[PDB]
Amino acid sequence: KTIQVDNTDAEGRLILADALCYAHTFNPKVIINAATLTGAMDIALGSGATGVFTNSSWLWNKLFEASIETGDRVWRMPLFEHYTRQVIDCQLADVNNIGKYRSAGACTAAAFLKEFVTHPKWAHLDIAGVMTNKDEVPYLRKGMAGRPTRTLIEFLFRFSQ
Amino acid sequence: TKGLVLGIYSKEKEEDEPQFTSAGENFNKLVSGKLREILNISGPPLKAGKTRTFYGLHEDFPSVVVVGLGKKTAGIDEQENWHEGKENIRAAVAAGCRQIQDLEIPSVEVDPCGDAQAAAEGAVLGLYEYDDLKQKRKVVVSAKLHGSEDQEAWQRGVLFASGQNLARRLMETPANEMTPTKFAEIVEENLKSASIKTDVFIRPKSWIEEQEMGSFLSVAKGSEEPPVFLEIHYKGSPNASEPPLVFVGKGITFDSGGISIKAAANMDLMRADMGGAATICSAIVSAAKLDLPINIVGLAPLCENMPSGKANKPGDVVRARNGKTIQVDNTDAEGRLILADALCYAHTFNPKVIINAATLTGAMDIALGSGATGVFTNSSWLWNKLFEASIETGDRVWRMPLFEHYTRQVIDCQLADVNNIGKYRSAGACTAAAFLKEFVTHPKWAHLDIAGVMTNKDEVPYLRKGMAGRPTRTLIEFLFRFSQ
Amino acid sequence: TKGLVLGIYSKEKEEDEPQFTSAGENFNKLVSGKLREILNISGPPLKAGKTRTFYGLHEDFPSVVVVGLGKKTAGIDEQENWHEGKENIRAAVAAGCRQIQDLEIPSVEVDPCGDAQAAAEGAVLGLYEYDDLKQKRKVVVSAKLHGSEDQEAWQRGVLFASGQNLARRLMETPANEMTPTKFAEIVEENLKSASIKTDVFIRPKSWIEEQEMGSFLSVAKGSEEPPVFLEIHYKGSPNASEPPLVFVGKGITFDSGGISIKAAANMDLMRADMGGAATICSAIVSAAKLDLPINIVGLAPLCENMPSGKANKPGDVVRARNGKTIQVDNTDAEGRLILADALCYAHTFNPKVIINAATLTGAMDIALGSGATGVFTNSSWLWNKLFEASIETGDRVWRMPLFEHYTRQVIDCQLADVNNIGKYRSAGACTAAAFLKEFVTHPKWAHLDIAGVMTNKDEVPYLRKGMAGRPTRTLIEFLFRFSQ
Ligand SMILES: CC(C)C[C@H](N)P(=O)(O)O
Ligand SMILES: CC(C)C[C@H](N)P(=O)(O)O
Ligand SMILES: CC(C)C[C@H](N)P(=O)(O)O
Ligand SMILES: [Zn+2]
Ligand SMILES: [Zn+2]
Ligand SMILES: [Zn+2]
Ligand SMILES: [Zn+2]
Ligand SMILES: [Zn+2]
Ligand SMILES: [Zn+2]
Ligand SMILES: [Zn+2]
Ligand SMILES: [Zn+2]
Repeated sequence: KTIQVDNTDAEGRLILADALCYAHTFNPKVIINAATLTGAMDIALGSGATGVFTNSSWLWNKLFEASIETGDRVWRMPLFEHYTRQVIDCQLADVNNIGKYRSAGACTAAAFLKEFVTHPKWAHLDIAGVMTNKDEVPYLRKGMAGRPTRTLIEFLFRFSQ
Repeated sequence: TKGLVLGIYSKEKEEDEPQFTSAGENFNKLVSGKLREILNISGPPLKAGKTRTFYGLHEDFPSVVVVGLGKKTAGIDEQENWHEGKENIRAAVAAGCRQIQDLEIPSVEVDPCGDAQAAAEGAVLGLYEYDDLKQKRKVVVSAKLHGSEDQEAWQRGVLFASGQNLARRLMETPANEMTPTKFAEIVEENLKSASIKTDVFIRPKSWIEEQEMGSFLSVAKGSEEPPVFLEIHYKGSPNASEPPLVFVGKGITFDSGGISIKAAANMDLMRADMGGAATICSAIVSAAKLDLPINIVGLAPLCENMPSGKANKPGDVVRARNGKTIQVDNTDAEGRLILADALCYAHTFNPKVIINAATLTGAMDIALGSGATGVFTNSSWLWNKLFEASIETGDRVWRMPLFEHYTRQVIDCQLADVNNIGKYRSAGACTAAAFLKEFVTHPKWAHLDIAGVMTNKDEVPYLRKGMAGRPTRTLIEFLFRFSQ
Repeated sequence: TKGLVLGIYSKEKEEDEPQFTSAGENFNKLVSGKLREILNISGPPLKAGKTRTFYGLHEDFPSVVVVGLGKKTAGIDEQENWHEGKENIRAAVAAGCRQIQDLEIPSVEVDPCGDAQAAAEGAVLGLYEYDDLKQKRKVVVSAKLHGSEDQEAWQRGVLFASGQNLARRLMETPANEMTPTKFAEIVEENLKSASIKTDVFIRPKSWIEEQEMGSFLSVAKGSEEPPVFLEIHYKGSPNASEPPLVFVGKGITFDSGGISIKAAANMDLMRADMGGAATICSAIVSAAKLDLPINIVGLAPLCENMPSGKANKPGDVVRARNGKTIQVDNTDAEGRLILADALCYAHTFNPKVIINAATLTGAMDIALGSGATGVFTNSSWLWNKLFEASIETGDRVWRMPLFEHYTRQVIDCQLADVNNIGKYRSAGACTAAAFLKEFVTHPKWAHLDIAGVMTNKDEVPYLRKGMAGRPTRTLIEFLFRFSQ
């Protein structure tokens, strides 16, 4: 697939396109990616929760249940064709790396990633809003947060049982 | 002359050719196979939402527009959270009616396409245009059901669509015409027309003052346009004492930002900052037309937000109806100021549910755009009812978080009990919702931030470019199901 | 499937019905009047630029698209400075061809509409689309003249339009593919395919250094992409010694602004900052194809403008080929820097005229937008020839002033002979032209600032959204007339 690089700063989705493609070669049970992808996600939910875009409600529920236990929360965001339409509308190539509008930046970014995924159980975690901590999470000093590492570990533990 | 809109589905694997609807096949037979013949000659098959026009097939229908309906059995799409078949019908019929109008034909008969309500919604929503102030206008088209079998369903669709179009008219009209007073008067005439079991109170400034609505008053004083507090009642329950459902809508007729003035680019769209009031009032009008067996109260504080020698000043502290003080750090975060007072007043009715709608934050647009209305609620039962209703209407809703995490950022206030803007710039829609919550104690409250669905370019196929009137039908559907 | 495009004029006061073209009435006669009957049944008359489709009228043409041509006797419009009849034809034919393509029909015959060249231009320019890098593409349409009477005129239109389309291709192609070297190679192959009486020299950086083109070199050094100086010769005159006409074009394959970096919004359009080179080179290729009896030389300095550890720094002083020093106050005013050296080199050919084209200033866009190319010239004779040619092609030009008033603002310089930006923002296109003039001593020089006509949205009806390739046809027409 060809990609029109209209904005060089929308680079995360460019490197993820190739990694997601390579992920399919392992014939995996699930594919879960995490990225400090968009400033839009921060404007959307801030540090309250990691945004999760997934084509599997079963997968959403497992991540959600794990977050309840860890306290490092997740919140579902939409994967709609409405957003896909705005990234495949492209002057020169198959897909554009930025949407035709500023609205729903995190959603159009997720739609871009989806054009590189055919797996039935895929989840994209936009962690841009939980990159840092000031005083929101009481038990983390000011600085980089490392979220939602514990939620991923809990998900893996439960899955293995 | 009269035009005709007919549907055809996408061909199924086992089928030899794409199948017309019952009405399409009947017409084909009426014209001795000429419709099928000409469609075949015209080339490639018609896909969902596409159209093709054939002339002179029958003396009574000089122009026949065939529209693609997609897969006949398309039902609820688990990935899109909507009934796909209904959405396909709405889009296809709208496209077909637009073609007939471009041909300057004044009357059109429409194929029910297996779902007359959806067909009517596509026709009535699709043809709508606010052109009262223009000298050059498109031909006025009168759309009617082709056949008579599904008339009740067709009429229901016309009703739902008309409710949304009233919201669109109110939102689109320029603010120098659509003042707080004018808005109230239009809602009044429509509600009384809908049912005699109604009461309308166009409350003046003196009443607003007696009610101690200091937060709402602070926003209104900057402008010379008189503010009003619109209160409407629909007494549909058999039991007069049955607790009502209360709806609240943000009614800023024009938002310039006040002293914390807005940038010039596209500020004209702020004439629709009263969209919250438009959608809830229109939903109530429609509920009354439907004669729903429930009691409902609508509340809409209305005023302009303008800069002047007596306008709100950053840092000013105002007192809400409940006695809680608010530090107005930014005069352009005025929606939450007027809603604080309306939400307090909503509790006096001892309601079953409280639902408010508002074009509250630009942050909501950045978050979800026009894909869905953001819903903040302390009740998962309420969320599910709104969600289920949205699947039927196609006018989607998506849940947003109501966490103390966000409350902490608005109660951290230098001078007062609560600050009208958060301590940080992140999660603007969430902190705005947290602010509203500080004025709510009810167990079943939902806040709808409709800022991202205020307008349509071409995302929703069946709405022309302009104010959208979303999500009026979802509110009407919620009310209908609630009453059953 | 085979399609047919036919034209119809607007009805005159004393006519009973609007008149078809000769081809339209011939087809109507062939089908015993069925074309007129169905057009009448379909409703309102077709106005200029509008279309309507009729199916199954004849076995050889399952799809017939009728297009409105406007007033039949529409000639030169003194208010618009163009031949209106030709513009109406280009628009109508393009619209008709787009409909044929939407129907996925691979071949179409086109009514010459009283002016085969204009008809061909509308079809070829209208159907063009740069889609080499996409998996999903529209059906390739093969447009040909309907009938056998106006073959030469039709092919002339195909040739003129093809020249413009080559320019559009070069402009639209992403900069990572369309490098200085690639541009030079593509122009080389097209010119050689056009005529054997051609010579091409893709001059390397070593030659640029020998030529002491310090101003051009200063812009190129910031990027890793090698720069080249394209020099092309078309030897069309019967007399080998006849002085040539010289064309010069700005070839910035990508303009990031350099150290004086551009803002992000829409910076992708800067892949077309080599439009001046594209248009002048394409005009020469077309002149060669037509075998015009004249000698022509084309010059195009090509390079990228990028930021790096070795790029031009604001305040740096560079020396042009003619010995003049230039103070580079803004690295993003790079077009005038590369043109200074190319214009100097142009004088070595003892030319009859010197014409340069460049996407030079945003100021030109603020001035005239896409309405017309701005022309600065020291020769009224030259202005008039360009103006007259534009009336015929419809791709308009508009004169801009070459006054000492502007020169004064660029020679007022702290460190050098001339500053690359004016002392004020006012008249940006005029001060830019004044800068170029300091490198020209020729009596017949014209500078075309094409920045405003770089792209098309919907302004020129017969060009789809994208890079425009303007004013290629106006340059070709100028050359044709000059040769006669
Ligand atoms: C603020 C931050 C999360 C932005 C991303 N790094 P982007 O520039 O790739 O969108
Ligand atoms: C863009 C729009 C939704 C902004 C709100 N009217 P505010 O200025 O009150 O946040
Ligand atoms: C908008 C465009 C025409 C600007 C020129 N490339 P400049 O940056 O060289 O002025
Ligand atoms: Zn980035
Ligand atoms: Zn990044
Ligand atoms: Zn309005
Ligand atoms: Zn505001
Ligand atoms: Zn507002
Ligand atoms: Zn290019
Ligand atoms: Zn530049
Ligand atoms: Zn440039």
